Amino acid sequence: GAPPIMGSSVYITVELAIAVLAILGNVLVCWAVWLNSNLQNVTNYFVVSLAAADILVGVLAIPFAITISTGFCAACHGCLFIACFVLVLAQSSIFSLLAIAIDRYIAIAIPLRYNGLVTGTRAAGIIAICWVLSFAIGLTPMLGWNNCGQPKEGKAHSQGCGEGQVACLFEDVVPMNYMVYFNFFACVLVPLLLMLGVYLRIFAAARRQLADLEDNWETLNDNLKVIEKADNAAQVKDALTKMRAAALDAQKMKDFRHGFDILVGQIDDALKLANEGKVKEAQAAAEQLKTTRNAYIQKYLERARSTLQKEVHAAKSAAIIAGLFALCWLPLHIINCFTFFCPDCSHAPLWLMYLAIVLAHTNSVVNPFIYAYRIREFRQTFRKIIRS
Ligand SMILES: Nc1nc(NCCN2CCN(c3ccc(F)cc3F)CC2)nc2nc(-c3ccco3)nn12
Ligand SMILES: CC(C)CCC[C@@H](C)[C@H]1CC[C@H]2[C@@H]3CC=C4C[C@@H](O)CC[C@]4(C)[C@H]3CC[C@]12C
Ligand SMILES: CC(C)CCC[C@@H](C)[C@H]1CC[C@H]2[C@@H]3CC=C4C[C@@H](O)CC[C@]4(C)[C@H]3CC[C@]12C
Ligand SMILES: CC(C)CCC[C@@H](C)[C@H]1CC[C@H]2[C@@H]3CC=C4C[C@@H](O)CC[C@]4(C)[C@H]3CC[C@]12C
Ligand SMILES: CCCCCCCC/C=C/CCCCCCCC(=O)OC[C@@H](O)CO
Ligand SMILES: CCCCCCCC/C=C/CCCCCCCC(=O)OC[C@@H](O)CO
Ligand SMILES: CCCCCCCC/C=C\CCCCCCCC(=O)O
Ligand SMILES: CCCCCCCC/C=C\CCCCCCCC(=O)O
Ligand code: NA
Repeated sequence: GAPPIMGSSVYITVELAIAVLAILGNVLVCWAVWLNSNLQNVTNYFVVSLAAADILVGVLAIPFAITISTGFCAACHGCLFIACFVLVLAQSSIFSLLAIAIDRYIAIAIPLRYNGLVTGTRAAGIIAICWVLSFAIGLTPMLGWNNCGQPKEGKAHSQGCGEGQVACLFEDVVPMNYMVYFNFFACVLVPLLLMLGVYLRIFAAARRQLADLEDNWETLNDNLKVIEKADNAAQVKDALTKMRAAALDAQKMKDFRHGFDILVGQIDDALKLANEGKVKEAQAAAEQLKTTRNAYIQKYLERARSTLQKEVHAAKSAAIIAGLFALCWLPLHIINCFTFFCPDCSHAPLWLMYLAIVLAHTNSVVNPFIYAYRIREFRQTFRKIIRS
């Protein structure tokens, strides 16, 4: 049995290295949002709240985790706070991640009413409520769902603990049925699955909207061919009626409106000639639509396609952050499931427990890198902060 301080020295050194990187990276995130007005939006307010929780992981949760790894003597309820505060920060991160996904769904599914529905004041109230709810969820053991009524007295005496004290160890004071049923299943797994469903809806909405743009573009070009090779006025009228409904459907900003004003008006001009039985004159009037399509309509199609592809890319970046949260925290949750559900299984070894703990803490480091690599506005703001 090698001296415990040796293995503890590696674990403590790694934890402190994680804490430093978690503080610097996420302070840089908050500093960037504070300085750049282009980064000041509802989505990034939840990013800041997420960054604040990761800052608290380095300032508080990691020192708390180092403290509880020693098994020091402590009053059991004070031990619970040290043990459970990281659950407040993890829960707050989950609420921020869910809000970011929901915010991205509103912007892509109903962009016309997004700005009136999603405001900065309403976001601040949501952030405040989610932090209060995270304290209630994470500190639920302090409300009575704990093992403080059944302390390990033999372990407390062997450590020389005083009266009313226990050896402060995570699995000794925090019930595993809380950790699995309440914290993992209800408060972590279910919101994460809701996040996945929201992201599936986002990408499905983006894919559908892109296909609709290409469908209206095809409908515009197909019916033009129908008009050119029509032999009676009724055929020209049929295609023009479908184009007019498609043109108004694509219309659902001044150069935008003018280009569609010309398009619909030119369709109405040809429709009037078609109803008069003037086939040759209607087809020639419909040929003018090609000038409007090249000069105006195609530019709107490409810009609309460009805006949607940026929303997909922004939603992928946010989904990567949620996926990395799941990847970093799931091993610790899964180990707790083995400890709880399989008492006949040998406990996961010590080195694996602290590997899972370190990995969960590493998640507080990774988000600043995802923003820097995937969001130009952050990366450029990061550069200006560092240079100056
Ligand atoms: N489960 C857990 N533990 C800790 N810290 C204590 C580590 N010791 C756990 C006991 N063990 C052990 C016991 C008997 C053995 F035969 C072998 C062992 F190796 C030593 C090591 N911290 C945590 N945090 C979260 C957590 C936070 C969010 C989700 O889960 N679970 N968790
Ligand atoms: C706002 C920030 C800076 C304040 C940080 C306060 C932290 C460090 C304080 C608040 C409550 C404190 C705990 C309260 C009770 C106990 C029980 C005692 O037997 C050992 C210490 C222990 C476990 C304390 C450790 C430190 C502690 C967690
Ligand atoms: C989310 C992704 C990374 C999957 C994570 C898989 C990890 C967490 C899984 C894969 C294999 C698992 C181990 C397989 C077998 C045992 C032996 C048992 O006596 C205690 C648990 C223990 C030690 C498991 C702990 C959790 C474990 C390490
Ligand atoms: C987010 C994704 C990974 C879904 C989460 C799946 C979790 C809940 C699953 C994956 C593997 C599962 C474990 C696999 C094997 C065992 C051993 C058995 O003796 C008791 C149940 C137990 C311990 C399972 C509990 C639940 C478990 C941890
Ligand atoms: C032991 C005690 C430790 C203290 C833990 C306290 C945890 C609470 C921390 C909360 C940080 C939240 C920061 C989140 C800040 C988000 C920015 C914002 O909301 O502004 C948007 C509006 O201004 C626009 O109108
Ligand atoms: C935009 C800014 C956001 C501001 C965030 C607001 C700060 C949230 C603070 C919440 C405190 C509520 C705590 C309520 C949660 C219950 C747990 C508890 O209080 O246990 C402590 C005692 O049992 C000890 O004996
Ligand atoms: C920027 C502020 C961040 C706070 C830095 C604090 C760093 C201290 C790190 C670890 C504290 C470990 C506490 C040791 C527990 C005592 C061990 C024992 O009593 O047996
Ligand atoms: C851990 C148990 C969770 C607690 C369940 C219920 C606690 C709070 C419930 C809902 C808070 C709703 C927020 C509404 C605040 C008012 C909004 C407004 O002023 O417009
Ligand atoms: Na986090």
